[PDB]
Amino acid sequence: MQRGNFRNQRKIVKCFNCGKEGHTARNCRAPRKKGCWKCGKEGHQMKDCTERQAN
Ligand SMILES: [Zn+2]
Ligand SMILES: [Zn+2]
Repeated sequence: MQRGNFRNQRKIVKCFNCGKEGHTARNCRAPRKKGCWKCGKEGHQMKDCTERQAN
């Protein structure tokens, strides 16, 4: 109990994805990066997203 975490005045918060203040990328609503725009899955660009295999 009372593990603690953060506690300081004049906190500085700035997102790494969109660059705006008051939040972090975990809390952000900007489009998800580092993943395909055509299927939504991680680890590739959508030109490597060739026809999908059966099951
Ligand atoms: Zn953001
Ligand atoms: Zn894809």
